[PDB]
Amino acid sequence: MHVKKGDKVKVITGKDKGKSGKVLAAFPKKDRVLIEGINMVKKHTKPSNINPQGGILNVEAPIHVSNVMLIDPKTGEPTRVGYEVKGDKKVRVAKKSGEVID
RNA sequence: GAGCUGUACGUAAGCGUUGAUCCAGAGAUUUCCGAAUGGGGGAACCCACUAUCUUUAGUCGGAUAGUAUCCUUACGUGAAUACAUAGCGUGAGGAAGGCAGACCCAGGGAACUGAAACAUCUAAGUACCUGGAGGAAGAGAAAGAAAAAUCGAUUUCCUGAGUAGCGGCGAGCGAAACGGAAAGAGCCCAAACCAAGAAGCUUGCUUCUUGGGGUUGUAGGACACUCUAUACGGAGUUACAAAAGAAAGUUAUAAAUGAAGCGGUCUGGAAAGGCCCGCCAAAGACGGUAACAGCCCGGUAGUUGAAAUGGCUUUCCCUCCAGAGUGGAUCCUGAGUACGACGGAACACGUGAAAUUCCGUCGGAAUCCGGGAGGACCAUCUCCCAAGGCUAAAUACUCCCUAGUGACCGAUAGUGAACCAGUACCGUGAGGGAAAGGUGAAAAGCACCCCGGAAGGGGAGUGAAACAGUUCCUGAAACCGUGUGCCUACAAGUAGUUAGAGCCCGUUAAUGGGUGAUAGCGUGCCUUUUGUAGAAUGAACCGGCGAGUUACGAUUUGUUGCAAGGUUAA
RNA sequence: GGGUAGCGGAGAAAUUCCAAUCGAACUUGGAGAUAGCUGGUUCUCUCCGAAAUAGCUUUAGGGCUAGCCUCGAGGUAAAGA
RNA sequence: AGGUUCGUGGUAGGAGAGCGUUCUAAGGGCGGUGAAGUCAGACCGGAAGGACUGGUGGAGCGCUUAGAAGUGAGAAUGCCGGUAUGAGUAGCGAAAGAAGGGUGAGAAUCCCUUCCACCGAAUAUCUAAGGUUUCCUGAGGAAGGCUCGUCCGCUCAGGGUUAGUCGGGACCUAAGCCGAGGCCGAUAGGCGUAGGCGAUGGACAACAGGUAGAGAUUCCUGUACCAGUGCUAAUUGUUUAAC
RNA sequence: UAGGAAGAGUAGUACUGCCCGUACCGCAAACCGACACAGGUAGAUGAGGAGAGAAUCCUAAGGUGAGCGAGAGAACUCUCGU
RNA sequence: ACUCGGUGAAAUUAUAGUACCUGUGAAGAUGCAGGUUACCCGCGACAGGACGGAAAGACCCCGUGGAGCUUUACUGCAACC
Ligand SMILES: [Mg+2]
Ligand SMILES: [Mg+2]
Ligand SMILES: [Mg+2]
Ligand SMILES: [Mg+2]
Ligand SMILES: [Mg+2]
Ligand SMILES: [Mg+2]
Ligand SMILES: [Mg+2]
Ligand SMILES: [Mg+2]
Ligand SMILES: [Mg+2]
Ligand SMILES: [Mg+2]
Ligand SMILES: [Mg+2]
Ligand SMILES: [Mg+2]
Ligand SMILES: [Mg+2]
Ligand SMILES: [Mg+2]
Ligand SMILES: [Mg+2]
Ligand SMILES: [Mg+2]
Ligand SMILES: [Mg+2]
Ligand SMILES: [Mg+2]
Ligand SMILES: [Mg+2]
Ligand SMILES: [Mg+2]
Ligand SMILES: [Mg+2]
Ligand SMILES: [Mg+2]
Ligand SMILES: [Mg+2]
Ligand SMILES: [Mg+2]
Ligand SMILES: [Mg+2]
Ligand SMILES: [Mg+2]
Ligand SMILES: [Mg+2]
Ligand SMILES: [Mg+2]
Ligand SMILES: [Mg+2]
Ligand SMILES: [Mg+2]
Ligand SMILES: [Mg+2]
Ligand SMILES: [Mg+2]
Ligand SMILES: [Mg+2]
Ligand SMILES: [Mg+2]
Ligand SMILES: [Mg+2]
Ligand SMILES: [Mg+2]
Ligand SMILES: [Mg+2]
Ligand SMILES: [Mg+2]
Ligand SMILES: [Mg+2]
Ligand SMILES: [Mg+2]
Ligand SMILES: [Mg+2]
Ligand SMILES: [Mg+2]
Ligand SMILES: [Mg+2]
Ligand SMILES: [Mg+2]
Ligand SMILES: [Mg+2]
Ligand SMILES: [Mg+2]
Ligand SMILES: [Mg+2]
Ligand SMILES: [Mg+2]
Ligand SMILES: [Mg+2]
Ligand SMILES: [Mg+2]
Ligand SMILES: [Mg+2]
Ligand SMILES: [Mg+2]
Ligand SMILES: [Mg+2]
Ligand SMILES: [Mg+2]
Ligand SMILES: [Mg+2]
Ligand SMILES: [Mg+2]
Ligand SMILES: [Mg+2]
Ligand SMILES: [Mg+2]
Ligand SMILES: [Mg+2]
Ligand SMILES: [Mg+2]
Ligand SMILES: [Mg+2]
Ligand SMILES: [Mg+2]
Ligand SMILES: [Mg+2]
Ligand SMILES: [Mg+2]
Ligand SMILES: [Mg+2]
Ligand SMILES: [Mg+2]
Ligand SMILES: [Mg+2]
Ligand SMILES: [Mg+2]
Ligand SMILES: [Mg+2]
Ligand SMILES: [Mg+2]
Ligand SMILES: [Mg+2]
Ligand SMILES: [Mg+2]
Ligand SMILES: [Mg+2]
Ligand SMILES: [Mg+2]
Ligand SMILES: [Mg+2]
Ligand SMILES: [Mg+2]
Ligand SMILES: [Mg+2]
Ligand SMILES: [Mg+2]
Ligand SMILES: [Mg+2]
Ligand SMILES: [Mg+2]
Ligand SMILES: [Mg+2]
Ligand SMILES: [Mg+2]
Ligand SMILES: [Mg+2]
Ligand SMILES: [Mg+2]
Ligand SMILES: [Mg+2]
Ligand SMILES: [Mg+2]
Ligand SMILES: [Mg+2]
Ligand SMILES: [Mg+2]
Ligand SMILES: [Mg+2]
Ligand SMILES: [Mg+2]
Repeated sequence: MHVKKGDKVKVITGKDKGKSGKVLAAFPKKDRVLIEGINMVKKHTKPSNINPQGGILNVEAPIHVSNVMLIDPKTGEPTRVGYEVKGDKKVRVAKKSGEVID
């Protein structure tokens, strides 16, 4: 996908529009991403070996990758991304600031 | 280029930037059955022999290779029977089986039906069975079509034309040439003769093989002489002879890059929608994203990319090559053949005045001073040269792969099959053959409390919605219930309609709505009938599905264009 | 455990049996056989409106021509009642 | 456009004008401030039909002018699905049960005890065929069981079948079947010799006990037999030739 | 007997002996009959009294009480007795 | 069979508030006419009617329907001479 695990994310649409977060996991097969502090759900969980006490656990849920834009590490605004092969590696390039995100 | 160990959750254990999972090309491995092939067999099983090796103290056990049948061929052995043949053995090559329910060539070959009966005829050389194929097959370079003049190998399409004809002259069947197009390409033998060899001895001869020569109708060739030519030139694996090897280019099979809004605000669970502003465009295809996106994502136009393998096209290499003329002694030019009789079949043509082609059986020519055809046949003329073979393209079809399209279907439709479908199920078997799609944007799939053994509920919670709670979008009718306003236990009812009190309501507001004591009138619907309430037929009820269409011809009416003209087909 | 298969087989003979099927088995195909016969054929209104007869017919509950209906167009030395 | 006159029952049937459904094209629109569909109303048109308002629903659909049709159902002993009536009706598939304890949420129906009854050339015990896990143990009670069920040939999870001698093959053949060469025949194939398959028959070596969840001539304990092999110890034979 | 043949038997010891079936039902609720169906299904064994007997009646070993019940005791129908 | 507890079908069915007599009518009426009877809802019984249910009458006729059989019907074919 265009967004990797460990990246910084600005949420572009949805109920959490305007918020920012970090990628905790990526699901390219189904095209979803898990982002910290974003799209919290409440699960009614019975007591089990995992989660010994159970209850109403408040955790995170995936959102679609199209509702996401990368944050420039310096300019700090959502940018579309380009790809430039610099040296022996192809790196991602911010298309507003014209600089290398990686 | 960052996650991964499928559907498929989960647990467990692990692996990946020292670059995994994944995608494409090329390799290796590939149990048993099945043509099944060492022998057998009731499918996926059973039992071996011969060589070489291995284990054990030795039987017992293990590994590898070979071992079917027929055809062709080489060698060897070898009977009645003397030579020899048959037979037997070994080796080397080849075949066998399947299918794409299509297309085409051949062998065999119906009936129902139509003729308003039926036998000739039709259906129909169709269905079907069997055998051969090929990517196409078949046909194909005139013993042709023709007719005051010519054409010049096949095939397919348009016309000719529902014409000429055939026909219990009934029902019906039904051409071809000329003319216009698509596509186009021509060639090898046999025989006269030459050279060599071999067998018989046909005993100095014929007859067998090999090589050269040569293939045609104005007749051509052999044969005689002239001219040139042995690679100067020409041709080629699609016929014309056949097998290889290189290089360049292109294409197919993975991919890379790729412009422009997080614009403000309203509603909302969520904006891609409304209103107000911008921008890109060789890119406003398509799909996704919480509602309808050129500017969010995958992408799109444009421009690039191939280690490996395949295809195609050029060039090289390689390979193979006599062709003109003038003569007319002698020689050659496809024999049990062409034809004829008899019996059949194919020709549009049913025996007919029946040409032309093929099959079975009998008879049976000429050979250049020769032979065939021109729809009986003769004469004249004209055209042609059989009884040997090969040949691309234009034509037919689609099990497949790639890219797309539709005034095609939308879950009783469209394939039988949108779902683990030729499945479940039925049948001894061949065979027949279903039903069955939809939670939500996201499992956030209801912690906890209460009644109950559970199932199932009532709260609480999630969500925009739970009257979306794991047959879950919507949720009609039949059918089953609970509650209630008006009527009903002296009445004879196709159940309504017209008149009409009383009681109860209050509308799309108008000479309004529900129910109805009592009074008049009144024998369902359909089909089929001279005539049906009919004791004639059909329907338990509700829902879905369910019957004059299309192609090509004819005729008539309307409309439009042109008009003694109108109009093109392929 | 085996053999005989439908233009066939078996029959101490009854048209008897050949997988609950037999004056000619079952299955698939020709095949949507053919049916001058019975049943069915789906929205509305406006104008007109029959026949159940003659002739021939392997004809008689079928057909064909005429007679009777409907739509359109014509011509008069007006022909109809 | 307006008059005048004459008309306006209708089956088979002829002629005309229209309504509604799906799709296409152009124009012009509606719609999360709620589309289609569905429900209910006392509205409009000459008919087929068409609006308006409210509930449910939760994403698409009208209008105009043309065009094209899988074009409109009440009947076919029509096809498929759903649901009634008969009706709490017929039936519940040959037979002897009773009580006391137990288990359990729950007992005529499950377990135990006692008494009674039935079969007994069988309704007892083996074993071929056929079936194919139905067998044992632990859990279970939605559906199946013509009632009930705590039970089960039912559901779930784990188990369970031991052979030199038993039955079959590695042994034999009958009927019948296949069949190298061969004979016959439009094709396909039919018949048949050598050879080979094929038991329902012939030949062939093991008995008695024990085994408390499920196997027994198979496992175990005692005592055997059949066929072979090596190793020891004696005997004997060698090409007028042991065997 | 034709043939093959220098090894052979004897006694004792110890070792070797493959593949397939094997559960369970089997006059039956497990097989053939669409069913937990009054039908059908080869063979071996099959006790006592009385008896010719495998007839008949009552019993042994062994196996069963049959997958809807209780209570009333009308017509009528069925199977029985006088 | 009947009453009680458990379980629980089917053929059939245009909608039904479903009397009798004499008549009428497609000529034999629960439903039409004129009269005569008759409070509402069931349970156990019996079969006169609903031309009761079941099976598109096997008899009879018709169709230019079919099939099996016969012969000195017609036309053929095998086989044999
Ligand atoms: Mg392997
Ligand atoms: Mg085989
Ligand atoms: Mg074999
Ligand atoms: Mg085996
Ligand atoms: Mg060995
Ligand atoms: Mg030889
Ligand atoms: Mg000799
Ligand atoms: Mg082949
Ligand atoms: Mg082929
Ligand atoms: Mg014929
Ligand atoms: Mg013909
Ligand atoms: Mg013909
Ligand atoms: Mg074939
Ligand atoms: Mg090929
Ligand atoms: Mg071609
Ligand atoms: Mg060819
Ligand atoms: Mg030519
Ligand atoms: Mg020629
Ligand atoms: Mg020429
Ligand atoms: Mg063409
Ligand atoms: Mg030559
Ligand atoms: Mg010459
Ligand atoms: Mg914004
Ligand atoms: Mg909001
Ligand atoms: Mg917007
Ligand atoms: Mg585009
Ligand atoms: Mg789009
Ligand atoms: Mg944008
Ligand atoms: Mg000659
Ligand atoms: Mg002639
Ligand atoms: Mg002739
Ligand atoms: Mg001619
Ligand atoms: Mg000629
Ligand atoms: Mg050829
Ligand atoms: Mg639906
Ligand atoms: Mg869903
Ligand atoms: Mg969804
Ligand atoms: Mg409780
Ligand atoms: Mg609960
Ligand atoms: Mg709802
Ligand atoms: Mg809903
Ligand atoms: Mg409802
Ligand atoms: Mg309803
Ligand atoms: Mg009431
Ligand atoms: Mg009175
Ligand atoms: Mg009133
Ligand atoms: Mg009153
Ligand atoms: Mg009649
Ligand atoms: Mg109905
Ligand atoms: Mg027959
Ligand atoms: Mg008899
Ligand atoms: Mg009979
Ligand atoms: Mg009209
Ligand atoms: Mg409508
Ligand atoms: Mg529009
Ligand atoms: Mg509606
Ligand atoms: Mg409605
Ligand atoms: Mg309504
Ligand atoms: Mg709603
Ligand atoms: Mg049209
Ligand atoms: Mg249509
Ligand atoms: Mg339709
Ligand atoms: Mg109707
Ligand atoms: Mg029908
Ligand atoms: Mg029906
Ligand atoms: Mg249904
Ligand atoms: Mg039905
Ligand atoms: Mg019912
Ligand atoms: Mg008791
Ligand atoms: Mg089972
Ligand atoms: Mg049950
Ligand atoms: Mg019951
Ligand atoms: Mg219990
Ligand atoms: Mg069990
Ligand atoms: Mg044995
Ligand atoms: Mg053997
Ligand atoms: Mg023995
Ligand atoms: Mg020994
Ligand atoms: Mg073995
Ligand atoms: Mg074994
Ligand atoms: Mg037993
Ligand atoms: Mg006696
Ligand atoms: Mg007795
Ligand atoms: Mg006893
Ligand atoms: Mg009761
Ligand atoms: Mg009862
Ligand atoms: Mg009366
Ligand atoms: Mg009553
Ligand atoms: Mg007639
Ligand atoms: Mg008959």
